[PDB]
Amino acid sequence: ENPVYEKKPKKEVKKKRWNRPKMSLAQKKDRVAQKKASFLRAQERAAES
RNA sequence: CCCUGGGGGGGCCGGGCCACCCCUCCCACGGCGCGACCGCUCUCCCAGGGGGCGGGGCGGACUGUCCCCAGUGCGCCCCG
Repeated sequence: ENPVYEKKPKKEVKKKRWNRPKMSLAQKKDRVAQKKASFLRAQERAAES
């Protein structure tokens, strides 16, 4: 006698961020040289002193 | 009018113009400057080589055999 399935008013939010965005090309390119610089100080100063 | 019935020339009078020298419109095409709009972006620029569009925040998300202090994007607001 009642199959019609009314729906909730459902609005109730304006909230959005839960997972990371895809990091940019220049951000992952400068991460590489920030690793390359951090390896060479480990051999320059920490094998000489 | 000329030359010997005949021969050789000039014309007749009004109009405009592709146009002929001086003042005036519109289109097309080219060049040199100009204003404003839209689009792309960092050069002169700045702290010989060094760093760049810089400048701030509302800010946020990050990055690193760990200079934990330095470094990279993004959205907005506003100038170059």
